[PDB]
Amino acid sequence: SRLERLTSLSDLRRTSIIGTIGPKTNNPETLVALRKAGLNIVRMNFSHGSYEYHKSVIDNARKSEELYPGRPLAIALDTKGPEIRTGTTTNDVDYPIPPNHEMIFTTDDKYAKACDDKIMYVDYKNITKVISAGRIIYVDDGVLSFQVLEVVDTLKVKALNAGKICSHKGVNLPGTDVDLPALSEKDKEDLRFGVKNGVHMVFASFIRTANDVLTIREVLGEQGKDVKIIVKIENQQGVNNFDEILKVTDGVMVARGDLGIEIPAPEVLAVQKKLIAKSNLAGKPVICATQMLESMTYNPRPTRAEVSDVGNAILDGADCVMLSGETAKGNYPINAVTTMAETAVIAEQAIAYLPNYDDMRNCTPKPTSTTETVAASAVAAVFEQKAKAIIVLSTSGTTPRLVSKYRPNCPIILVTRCPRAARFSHLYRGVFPFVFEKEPVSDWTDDVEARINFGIEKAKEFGILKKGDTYVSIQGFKAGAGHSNTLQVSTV
Amino acid sequence: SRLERLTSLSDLRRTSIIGTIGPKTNNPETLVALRKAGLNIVRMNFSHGSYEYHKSVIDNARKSEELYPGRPLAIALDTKGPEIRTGTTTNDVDYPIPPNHEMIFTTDDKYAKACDDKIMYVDYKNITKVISAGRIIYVDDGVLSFQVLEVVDTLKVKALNAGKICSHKGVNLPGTDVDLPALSEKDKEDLRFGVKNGVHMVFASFIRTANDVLTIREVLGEQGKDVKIIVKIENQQGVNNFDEILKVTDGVMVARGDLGIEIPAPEVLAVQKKLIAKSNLAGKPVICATQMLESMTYNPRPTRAEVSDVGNAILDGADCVMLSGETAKGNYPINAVTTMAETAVIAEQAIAYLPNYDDMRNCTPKPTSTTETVAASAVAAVFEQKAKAIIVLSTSGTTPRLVSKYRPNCPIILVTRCPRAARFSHLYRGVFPFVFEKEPVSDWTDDVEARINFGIEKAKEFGILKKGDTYVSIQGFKAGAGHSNTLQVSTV
Amino acid sequence: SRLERLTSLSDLRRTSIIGTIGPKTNNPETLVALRKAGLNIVRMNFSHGSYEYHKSVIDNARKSEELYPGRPLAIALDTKGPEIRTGTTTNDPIPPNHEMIFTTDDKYAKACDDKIMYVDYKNITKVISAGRIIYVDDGVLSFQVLEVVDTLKVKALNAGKICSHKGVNLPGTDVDLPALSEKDKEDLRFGVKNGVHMVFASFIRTANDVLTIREVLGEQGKDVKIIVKIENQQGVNNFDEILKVTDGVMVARGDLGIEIPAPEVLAVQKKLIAKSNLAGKPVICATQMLESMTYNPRPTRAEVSDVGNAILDGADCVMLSGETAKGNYPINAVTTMAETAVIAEQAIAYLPNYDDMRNCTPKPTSTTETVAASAVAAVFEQKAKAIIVLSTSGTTPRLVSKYRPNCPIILVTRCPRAARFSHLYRGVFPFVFEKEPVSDWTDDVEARINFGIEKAKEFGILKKGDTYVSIQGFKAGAGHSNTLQVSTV
Amino acid sequence: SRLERLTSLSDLRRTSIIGTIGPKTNNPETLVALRKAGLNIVRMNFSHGSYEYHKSVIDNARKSEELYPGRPLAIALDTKGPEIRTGTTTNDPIPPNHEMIFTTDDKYAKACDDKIMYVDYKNITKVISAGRIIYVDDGVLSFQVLEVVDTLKVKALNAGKICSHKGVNLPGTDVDLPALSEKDKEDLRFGVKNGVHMVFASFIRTANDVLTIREVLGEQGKDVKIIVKIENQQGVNNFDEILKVTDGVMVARGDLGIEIPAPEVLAVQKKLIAKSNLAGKPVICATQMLESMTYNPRPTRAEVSDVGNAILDGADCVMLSGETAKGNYPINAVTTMAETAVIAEQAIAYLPNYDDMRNCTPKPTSTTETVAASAVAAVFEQKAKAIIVLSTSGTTPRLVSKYRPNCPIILVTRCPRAARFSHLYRGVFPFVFEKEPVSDWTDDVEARINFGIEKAKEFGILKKGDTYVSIQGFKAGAGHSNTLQVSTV
Ligand SMILES: O=P(O)(O)OC[C@H]1O[C@](O)(COP(=O)(O)O)[C@@H](O)[C@@H]1O
Ligand SMILES: O=P(O)(O)OC[C@H]1O[C@](O)(COP(=O)(O)O)[C@@H](O)[C@@H]1O
Ligand SMILES: O=P(O)(O)OC[C@H]1O[C@](O)(COP(=O)(O)O)[C@@H](O)[C@@H]1O
Ligand SMILES: O=P(O)(O)OC[C@H]1O[C@](O)(COP(=O)(O)O)[C@@H](O)[C@@H]1O
Ligand SMILES: [K+]
Ligand SMILES: [K+]
Ligand SMILES: [Mn+2]
Ligand SMILES: [Mn+2]
Ligand SMILES: [Mn+2]
Ligand SMILES: [Mn+2]
Repeated sequence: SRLERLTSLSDLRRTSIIGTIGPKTNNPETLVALRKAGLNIVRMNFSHGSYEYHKSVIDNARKSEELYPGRPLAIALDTKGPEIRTGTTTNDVDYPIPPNHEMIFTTDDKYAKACDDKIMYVDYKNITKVISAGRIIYVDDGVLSFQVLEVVDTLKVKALNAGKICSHKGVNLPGTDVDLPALSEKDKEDLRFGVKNGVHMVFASFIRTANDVLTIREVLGEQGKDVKIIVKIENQQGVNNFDEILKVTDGVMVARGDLGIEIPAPEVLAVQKKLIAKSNLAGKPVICATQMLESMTYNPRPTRAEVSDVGNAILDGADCVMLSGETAKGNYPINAVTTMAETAVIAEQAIAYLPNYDDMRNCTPKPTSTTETVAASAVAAVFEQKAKAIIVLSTSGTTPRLVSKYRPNCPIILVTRCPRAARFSHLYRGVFPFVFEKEPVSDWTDDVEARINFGIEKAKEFGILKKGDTYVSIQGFKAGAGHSNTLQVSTV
Repeated sequence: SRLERLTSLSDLRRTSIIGTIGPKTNNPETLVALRKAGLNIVRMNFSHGSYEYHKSVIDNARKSEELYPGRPLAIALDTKGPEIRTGTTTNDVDYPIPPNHEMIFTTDDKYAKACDDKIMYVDYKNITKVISAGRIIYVDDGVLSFQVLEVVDTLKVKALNAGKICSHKGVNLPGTDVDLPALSEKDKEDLRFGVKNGVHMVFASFIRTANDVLTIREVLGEQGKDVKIIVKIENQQGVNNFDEILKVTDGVMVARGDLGIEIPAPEVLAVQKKLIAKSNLAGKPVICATQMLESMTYNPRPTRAEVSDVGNAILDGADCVMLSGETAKGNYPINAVTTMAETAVIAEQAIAYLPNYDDMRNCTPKPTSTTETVAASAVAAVFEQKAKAIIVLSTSGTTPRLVSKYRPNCPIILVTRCPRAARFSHLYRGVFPFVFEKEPVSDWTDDVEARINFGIEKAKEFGILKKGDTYVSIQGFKAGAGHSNTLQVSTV
Repeated sequence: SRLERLTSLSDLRRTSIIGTIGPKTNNPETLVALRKAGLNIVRMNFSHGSYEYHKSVIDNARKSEELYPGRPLAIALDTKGPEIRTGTTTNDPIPPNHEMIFTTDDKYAKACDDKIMYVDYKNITKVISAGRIIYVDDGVLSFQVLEVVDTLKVKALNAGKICSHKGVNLPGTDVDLPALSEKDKEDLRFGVKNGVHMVFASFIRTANDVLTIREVLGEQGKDVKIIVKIENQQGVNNFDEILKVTDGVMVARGDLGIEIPAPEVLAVQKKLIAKSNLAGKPVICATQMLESMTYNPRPTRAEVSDVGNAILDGADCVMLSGETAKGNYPINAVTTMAETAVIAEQAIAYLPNYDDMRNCTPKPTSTTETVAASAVAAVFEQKAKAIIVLSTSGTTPRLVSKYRPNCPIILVTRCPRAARFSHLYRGVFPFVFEKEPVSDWTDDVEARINFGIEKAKEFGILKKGDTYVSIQGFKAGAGHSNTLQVSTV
Repeated sequence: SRLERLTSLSDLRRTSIIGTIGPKTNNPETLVALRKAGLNIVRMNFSHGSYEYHKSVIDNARKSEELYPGRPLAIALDTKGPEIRTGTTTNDPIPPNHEMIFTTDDKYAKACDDKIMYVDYKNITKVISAGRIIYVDDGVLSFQVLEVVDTLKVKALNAGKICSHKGVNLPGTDVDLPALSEKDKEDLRFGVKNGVHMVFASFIRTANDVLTIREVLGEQGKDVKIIVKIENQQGVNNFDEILKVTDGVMVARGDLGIEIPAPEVLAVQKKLIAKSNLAGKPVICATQMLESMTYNPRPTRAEVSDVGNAILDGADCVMLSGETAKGNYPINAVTTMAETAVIAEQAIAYLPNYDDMRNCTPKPTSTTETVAASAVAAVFEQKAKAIIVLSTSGTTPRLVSKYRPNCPIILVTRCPRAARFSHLYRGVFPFVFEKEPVSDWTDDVEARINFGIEKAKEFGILKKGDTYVSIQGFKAGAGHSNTLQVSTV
């Protein structure tokens, strides 16, 4: 009874909070305070900044752990996909305000650093081929709308709305199949660099076809592997073929920011709810991002609509809710994060777990897979015994994942030896990674146990588990290729 | 969608078939053929017959196993509770046919062997105190209706319907709180006798209050214990206080035969569906009995209504469907049994398992108990992986019970060392007992395993498990007082 | 849900009780007492008896109404379809497992015994082949065609004596017999002549069968509804295309359990009965629903269970066969049925069931069905003690019965046949209006609607200040139900 | 279910868009363009502006209809409840964490600065005590009452300059202020004088509050609906008894997020909005639904999300505050809203939601509610492209809106106020009928019903040969909806 529940409306937040680190936050002290607020994954927007502009963050991040461990600080690498950008005005951020006048658009660098009013540049050197008369072109957050009057290349366009034409802004051209590659020559260097410094995840930008992901996979190369690929659905194609994409990727990212530019902004409300849902089904994790608290970028107080977005994104099924420029330059970073976390606590506090689990477990099996079967079965026991926690050890993150899907109204303490897994594990809601240093003991029967009890302790530390409580353990033991198949309902 | 399923309508029968053995069936050869048809539990109506009249069956039964093991033949003891009975006519089964005339009813033995027309006897020596004018009294299958005109004791009554007044028939007096004990002086001797020869279960007759069961419990004494108590709801009181009764008993028995006499026959249709359901909830097993195939008592062909009753009783949730005089004297015993089993296969073939499990698991937990939590969780996995069988070892029958409650669309192979448990285990639908003789090996970790694999073999023997199938194992391992808490999703 | 309700378990019975009238019941006085118990439709098994053997019942029935109206006594005509039957013995013989000849040349028709026996199916020699089994008399004697010699050779399988003129059920054989025989038609023309409300067509297999029974009923037919009796396997195989044309089906258990393994009839029933509720067509469950009562005033536990369950499955009608067509306890049987029927429909899940029914629909629904559903909807909301619906074709009160309301469906009508066969629908309570139409299709229908209210008030169905829903039409020209009226009594 | 639908994701927007009119929008031309975008109800924030500052809007609004009718432009009156406000600085001051005095004796009212500051609440010295926090201006500056000295001592907690005449929100303090002030009433009497359709009562706490706003609206009031604005904690605590009397509530996020922790407003909303759908009373979600659009033609992802979600929660109305009362992009904001609204209600679960709604009912339902539900029921069945309903009190079209149909609810009416505030209900499309009554309550209602059909046909709402349901009454004397009519176009 959605109505009954809704009519009738503490625990530890279970949804990650990705944070884009900018100059103003690029320092252990701050980087720590951010993590103290609730920062988990760290976004690395490679759209701006040099290899040192980032290699500086990767270290400061690692520092924050040193200064104070807390929770396995993750480090993501947001590739600067195939994006277009305008050139530079004649002399610094000018104020040329087009009201509805037409003008030329070149791509021969000749005016790259002098474009103004009677002219303007664009990154896409081949735009003259992809774009044709009639095409609209949004510029800067999709503000200025242009209308290609005629390709003359040097193509002719015409403003539609006012607004001044500034320097180096995004050039979104919806309705045009750009012949650009999701991975550029430079893009790869960033990946090889990321895997070099060991970035846990990579938020691939502007994906369209599965092949795209595939490439990001073979480009990540041998070193990649452990690094998960997060496809960022930014255009229409990443929505059209988002199904075949969803298959290969490791998780998708609701790229609202540029999404709302490609497809009509109001559609992003439906496209989100869908993608986020299409992901929970597949089991792959999903991150909702952009302007989740834009106002907090210049204010310690978020607007009603803002917090609503946060929570709703979560209530939709979002696994991760990230902060962009809100912390990458905002005058209120720690405050933003905090507001998020606080909102996140309530969001997942007004969710329908029992039924939702049914729905999730109903669009399955066919039949399910062994590890998924016990994952579901594991969550099942929770609702029955009313388990205060479900301990699960894993090395590939797989198990704790499938466990997160059938989302339990309790925490999913994942004990592990691997340091990367426990890091990107944050990519899953409800998961609480904990690294085990104690090298294996003697048996895959005493070790796993000592590991299981370990989880119990850490849980007890987090208050997650009271004195004489109840809990479920998830471990495997299949002839040779053991891979989760056991369930253990125990008491604390 | 009950409609969808119903619109759209092999496996091993999963519902026991209790059989009352009579002279015509009191012989290994026959007793075997009966078991070959599908006979499981063996009813011992102690209403008629001497200690040798029964001690003869207990052995012949044991013989059938010798001649041919098959399936652990169970032996139940149906106590002849506090029932009333008419005396004997003047000279043998006379034909005195009362049309609506009145007559005297005595209790001083003086006419006990000469009662006829102008007189008739009744067992209840104290009936003169419990019954008062206005009370109706049914005689023989509730055929002859009398109407106590006035207590003269020697109480005056009057026929209401025709029918001849035969010798030694049942005297059902609905609407009268008889001061009789559910356990008589002789009744106990039968119990001590049963436990002496080791009767697995006891179908207590004419229960009314919980206390009744309690007594049958302390009377069973030390030797009892392992023997389960099956309360037979025969009057109104066993329905009124059937809730407090349901608490203590080990299972109830829908005593239709005399039920339909106490409460209006048409109500038995609702009282059944309710009790049977109130039992599935409690987890206690339930048996539906009497006239389930009365016609087969004199015919090799059952009436449409008959098979319907069988199946429906099962579809209601019945755990056991027994045969009374149908095999205790019927001219077609093996045929009756067969018809039952065949009907039983279809009945459980048109059941809604997935949803029913939800309903069952929804009127729970609060929270559930550890062994119940894994039982439910166990059944859960089944529906997911589509397990062809669920192996569960237990010594008290408890676990396989709770597993049977959340009823899986697959067999519940129970491996055990105990010989009694595996016998009365038949009292639960879906259960397939299998005794293990191999004394324990070395560890509660290698033994249980060797036991688990044992189950797999027997299952493979029964065809229950194909080559590369899937299955779930249920075992315990709780600090000291281990008692089921582990689940194992494996492949065959 | 189901568990809660089941865990937790007066109104007027809403399920008809068809009754096969036999010599012992062929008399107004009795025929009345039967109706007094709860008899509604009257079965006319044309398998046995001459045109006077029945024309006598049709009148006695009509008499019972005269002696005492009560409830519009219906009269059904059970055709004696393409059934096979054995000949007559030498002079009025227990086979143990011996073989014997089976002829079809009349030569031994009145002398068949042991070393020989007759069968109606003259063409059986063509349809049956070696290996085929043949049940005789209630499916007791099982034979095994050793070889077609015709004059085909068979062999007993079970004991039992071989009596005269019994049924010859040959399961697993596609008989080339017609669902309607030359004589069969005469019975139909006769029935429509005396005006039989419904006809229980016997041994149907294909839709075509029904079609024939339709064009044979002819012009006079029309108003008479066709009830297909599913007795073999084909009436189950093609029961879907059949269900389309027929007006309702009849779970022919008796011979069904002979054609298909008896235990399957438990599933075949539940299915057909359900496949019918969906289609909206009425369904009747029959045979041995109280066989024991045929020789006893007390029914067995299994018996009453069948009655109620049949109802709880979704059955619209539960008939009594030889239980009243010769049984030593007719009125008693009926009574036991009705009483059982009251409880059965007393433990039903109406709100949810309506949802299920209304969920396997629409697509979208039809106007009259749309308001029928909508009508039942209002009931559950206002908790209406009754839903008044006037109709002349029975259609509306039908679609209303489908979405089955936990309340009575008082149908007011002018037509006398409709109000009779209307009993074929559960929950329906027909009431004939004699008052010729007044002046307007707006004052008349009203005077009609209020009429329903009165009769309801008479039956106690409607208390003083109660609530009720009215169903009437008013569509441009071709008006045909589309209006709903939530009112107070 | 939810997963399948969500996995799988034109019609006329069905959710109103209230708009607060400010100087920049106070002109027919603009006021029209706003209505052209999708503006319906018009908010009149009486917090700022003189009786002419508003009497000017009431006319310009009325003008927009003249210039171009379109859709019955509604006019709401947002009372400026018991709000507190700071005084004026010395001559038109950034506290970092320093303490300071707070007076209430007017002496410093026009000179308060740094070492002092004023507050409206003259009795604040009694309600507030040491330890209490006090937010100022959009809840930016947080103070901490060090000690009541009155003239109470406080201390800044955050930076920010201390400007003149800003709001003084003191969460956690039961203010003894009246929901209706001496001046407040004058505004009401004024509103009812110029005929304001609805009144958004501000800062309600107890039912009594509403009651007062009811007897203050007086005789002239009546037709004017009272919309309680839940702004503090008490309007949430006793929001249940309030919900009983009021005509609808307003999720007062803006000040709500100040009283209760901002993150809680996400749960408080979903609850209230839901607690309202149940009661049947309409609900409006407001404040910052597109704050960014106040200075931009492009809304942020979070913004549109809020709009739609607010709708998807069950919101009946989504208003725009300063977004159009001063924003540099008014028409654009409205547009973005409407567009978002179209998709929101396009991804809703109607069939099931109706079930849920109709399941937390009846008990039993009321006659007009019973047919309202029943009416919506038929829609889902026949797949009606529209449901015509005539009413004069708005009641019926309301109860019809509750059980929310996936189709438009064309309400035909004679009353001009009803058809105006009727916008307060989602799915409703008011249409005034000028044609004075004909001769019968049977030909008139009809001519009225067909009228609805035409207007519907005009809006494209109804295709050629479509299907539709009509809702009308006819109960003995006190007729008040009880009839349903499933018809074809
Ligand atoms: O990491 P995954 O893919 O979820 O697999 C979990 C694995 O970890 C275990 O629980 C323990 O394995 P190890 O002892 O090798 O760490 C296995 O039983 C199971 O195969
Ligand atoms: O018989 P129950 O009551 O169901 O208990 C089952 C018990 O059997 C086991 O599965 C195996 O125990 P044993 O090795 O002693 O036979 C235990 O783990 C569990 O406690
Ligand atoms: O269900 P049916 O048999 O079509 O009857 C419904 C008809 O009866 C009425 O309610 C009344 O019409 P009549 O006066 O002709 O009986 C019509 O409005 C409607 O078309
Ligand atoms: O919902 P409301 O405002 O009570 O209006 C419904 C009323 O309008 C009607 O449909 C038509 O009556 P009027 O001509 O007076 O408007 C009545 O039958 C019904 O009582
Ligand atoms: K017949
Ligand atoms: K205000
Ligand atoms: Mn982007
Ligand atoms: Mn008994
Ligand atoms: Mn037949
Ligand atoms: Mn406010």
